[PDB]
Amino acid sequence: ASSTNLKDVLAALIPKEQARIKTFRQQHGGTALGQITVDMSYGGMRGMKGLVYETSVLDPDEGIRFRGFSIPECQKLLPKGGGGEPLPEGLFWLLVTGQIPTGAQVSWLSKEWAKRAALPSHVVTMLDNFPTNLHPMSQLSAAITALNSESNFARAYAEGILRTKYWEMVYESAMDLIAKLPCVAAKIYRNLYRAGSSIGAIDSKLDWSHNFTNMLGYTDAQFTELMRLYLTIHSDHEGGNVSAHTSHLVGSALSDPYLSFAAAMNGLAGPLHGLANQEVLGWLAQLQKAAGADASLRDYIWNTLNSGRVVPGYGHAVLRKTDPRYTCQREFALKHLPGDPMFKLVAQLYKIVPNVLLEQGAAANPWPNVDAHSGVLLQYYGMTEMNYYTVLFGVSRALGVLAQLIWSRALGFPLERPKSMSTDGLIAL
Amino acid sequence: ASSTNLKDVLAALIPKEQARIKTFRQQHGGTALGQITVDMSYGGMRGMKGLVYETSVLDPDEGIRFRGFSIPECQKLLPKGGGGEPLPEGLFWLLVTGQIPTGAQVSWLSKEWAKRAALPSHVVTMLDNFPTNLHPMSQLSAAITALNSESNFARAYAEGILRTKYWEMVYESAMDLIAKLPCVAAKIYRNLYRAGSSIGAIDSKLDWSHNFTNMLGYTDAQFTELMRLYLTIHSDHEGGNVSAHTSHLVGSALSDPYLSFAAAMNGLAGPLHGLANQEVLGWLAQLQKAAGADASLRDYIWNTLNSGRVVPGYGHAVLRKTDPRYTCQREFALKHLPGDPMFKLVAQLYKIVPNVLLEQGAAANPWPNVDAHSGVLLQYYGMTEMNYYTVLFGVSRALGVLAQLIWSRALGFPLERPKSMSTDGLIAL
Ligand SMILES: CC(=O)SCCNC(=O)CCNC(=O)[C@H](O)C(C)(C)COP(=O)(O)OP(=O)(O)OC[C@H]1O[C@@H](n2cnc3c(N)ncnc32)[C@H](O)[C@@H]1OP(=O)(O)O
Ligand SMILES: CC(=O)SCCNC(=O)CCNC(=O)[C@H](O)C(C)(C)COP(=O)(O)OP(=O)(O)OC[C@H]1O[C@@H](n2cnc3c(N)ncnc32)[C@H](O)[C@@H]1OP(=O)(O)O
Repeated sequence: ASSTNLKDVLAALIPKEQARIKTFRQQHGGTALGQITVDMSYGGMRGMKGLVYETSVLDPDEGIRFRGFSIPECQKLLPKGGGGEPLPEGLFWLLVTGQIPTGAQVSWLSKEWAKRAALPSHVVTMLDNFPTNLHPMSQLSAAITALNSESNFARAYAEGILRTKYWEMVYESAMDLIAKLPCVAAKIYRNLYRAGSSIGAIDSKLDWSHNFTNMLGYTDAQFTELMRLYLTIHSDHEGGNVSAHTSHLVGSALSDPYLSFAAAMNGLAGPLHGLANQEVLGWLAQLQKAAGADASLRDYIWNTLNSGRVVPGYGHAVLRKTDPRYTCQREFALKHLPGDPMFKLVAQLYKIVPNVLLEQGAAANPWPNVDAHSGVLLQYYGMTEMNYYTVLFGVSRALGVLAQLIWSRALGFPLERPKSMSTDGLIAL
Repeated sequence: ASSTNLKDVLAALIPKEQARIKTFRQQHGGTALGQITVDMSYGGMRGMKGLVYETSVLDPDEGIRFRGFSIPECQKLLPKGGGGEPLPEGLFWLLVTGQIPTGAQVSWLSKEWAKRAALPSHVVTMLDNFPTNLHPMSQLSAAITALNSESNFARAYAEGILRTKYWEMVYESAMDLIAKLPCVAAKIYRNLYRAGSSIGAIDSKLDWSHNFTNMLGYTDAQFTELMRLYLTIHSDHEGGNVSAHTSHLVGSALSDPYLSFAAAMNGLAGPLHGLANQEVLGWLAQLQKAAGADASLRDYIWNTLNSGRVVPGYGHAVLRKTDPRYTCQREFALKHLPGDPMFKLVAQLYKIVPNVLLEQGAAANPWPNVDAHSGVLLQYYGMTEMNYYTVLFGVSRALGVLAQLIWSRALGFPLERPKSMSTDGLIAL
């Protein structure tokens, strides 16, 4: 008997994994997986094997994997809306469960997220009184923090539930959070860019991305497709990246999923992180201001470098080859907006940047990352408010970090609390 | 020529440290400082030497140090208001500079923080519309995120400043943040607990703590003294603790100090972290509800344990002996409120808990931590709104994390981006 329920699947999954991790540790907990050096400690744990994070694994040369599923693999394996791009819903299922969902599973996440999407009065209020000079990443983060009012986990905790059932409330809270997110994000959008307009209602018959673009105001059918891809690809990028790591660190203290997501957004908003999204367009926007020669384009790049600034959208702490996310993006444009002048510029830069970056001899990875390509795509569709882009990143990212947050609590991961040292102390060591 | 300026001192300090860290790394960057195991990775980096953090170092047996200054040492060495407890101002100087400040230095931080204390309209607004069921840690965090509007660093960055001058804007932003904090915190207090009342003005002639209690509404002279100690002791606790680590992680992406502090607060609000503050009182509050026998008190404790809950305010990821912060607290009460029934209970528990905790054989550290003693002190003074306590922790903590945030940027610390692994991956490794 019975129809679909992610929670039921998970309940089945948890105890097996549980057991599986126990014996492994029983046999290998003492095994040395690495060493730490002085440079690593000074260098942002660069290279340091530090976390267990299950939803995705990033390969230095190959790029991100979802099970072991590459982007291209997802591209073909996940269910599409009807109609060529994978549903972030399916991705989510994939992340949570390790398995490739059926259309019928997928339809359920949609329905579920459609059902959950409700904004509370205090929140709408705050969003409506916000200043327009308040950054949208700021706006997003305060709204989600403020949503914690609603936390099913924070309530359950207050009540004194047994630690074993943590995962259960975390899941409810994750699903509600995912559900609401597009409402919060579109509300911000509308407030700032479409004053006097309203987000409208969620149509339980749409996929989450389509509901999103509707609330955002986009009618173009290809844009919905872009949105579907975008939100899928930005999903997750293993645990060591600032955003995901932040959620993980904050969640380990047993701060509810709302608060953990919010902190994460605070990290996504740094220029070295998600904000690169935005920094790229603005850099391209300056660029054009000041159809150019490769040589001038080169002068332009040197000038940033000499200025002690970074070239946005190039480089990676872990990747060492061109991001497949980038490649993915490029292939979308090559299909859909191959003559876009902005597209063309971005293509052009790919020819130049890495080279200039090799010339300088400082970046360990001279290739482009996801951020280098994402704005170009949005602009083309009419979404030209660049200070907004990172919100979109913010929304996708929820899918991965929340998916993981649930396993962490499920596996009983403890407080993230490493040891620090001072220079004096280290020097003496 | 000239009078006092922390920024001038720092400018002198930065380049020396700079040079000092370069050679050390030149010689020892490759030196192995440790290994990582499977258990550490599964165990929240427990035991993992992972960060360089300069302002404070925590000793497993001795407890926290400020240079190398113990709490007792600070107690005697830092300037007092007239009149026995150290000024958090002095502490701050100490943290930033490595040196013990003069009264005249100290008076400057006071003046400076008095000058900087201004709240912006959008922020007051939001605070005033907040729901009363919105947790005060929630309220605090959204307000600080929302303050980012004002970021001098975020502006400078936008503008394209050279990376070398980062520290400079970070400092301005840190000082403004410290300045405003008590305004934000007292505004929350007043809104929730003293409806229709107003925080009043900052008197440039007071120390920061005294200004705080004024805005909070406390007249008792001993309470001001408590506040001074409290805010000093909660200052900083090396870099690996959830809050400080969070600020460090988020700041490494170049998210401004406002956003980094805010995320930190999201971590301070977890039950395993700062919220223990609050959880302790509520646990003592339940306790009393249900002058008791040691034996009943023991039954009570077992019942939590059997229930899969934690005993709040006991245990530590790093300490292995009774927190000196706790001892510090106890000695204050023994001077000032030795007959308090709540005080007496807390004294009583010290006799019992650790023992029950040794009995159970799970906590690695059976001794009490800072959180076990702090609420008792506040209650006595009339501050009995427990869901508020963590805000107070929040305020102190700014002193340490911000002090460090400035050195990080000053030393050019890179993006915090460790490597993660999945179980499968690790298993295969
Ligand atoms: C969503 C995401 O976050 S993907 C990345 C988004 N961010 C960006 O696009 C920002 C631009 N890129 C960068 O700043 C970096 O490449 C990062 C942060 C992504 C990686 O940082 P790290 O792992 O420390 O990089 P790396 O090891 O290559 O650093 C070596 C040196 O090259 C510099 N370098 C690296 N990337 C760049 C870049 N894009 N432009 C200029 N210099 C760079 C580093 O800043 C550093 O300079 P330093 O020695 O004075 O400190
Ligand atoms: C401001 C500050 O954060 S100071 C600490 C504030 N927090 C608290 O007071 C919360 C209560 N204490 C705790 O939960 C813990 O002692 C912590 C989080 C502070 C340390 O966590 P860890 O370093 O992983 O602790 P430890 O290594 O002792 O854990 C061993 C086991 O003992 C348990 N244990 C530790 N402390 C406690 C406690 N106070 N009550 C009951 N059980 C405890 C751990 O939860 C764990 O149980 P598990 O094996 O089912 O996961």
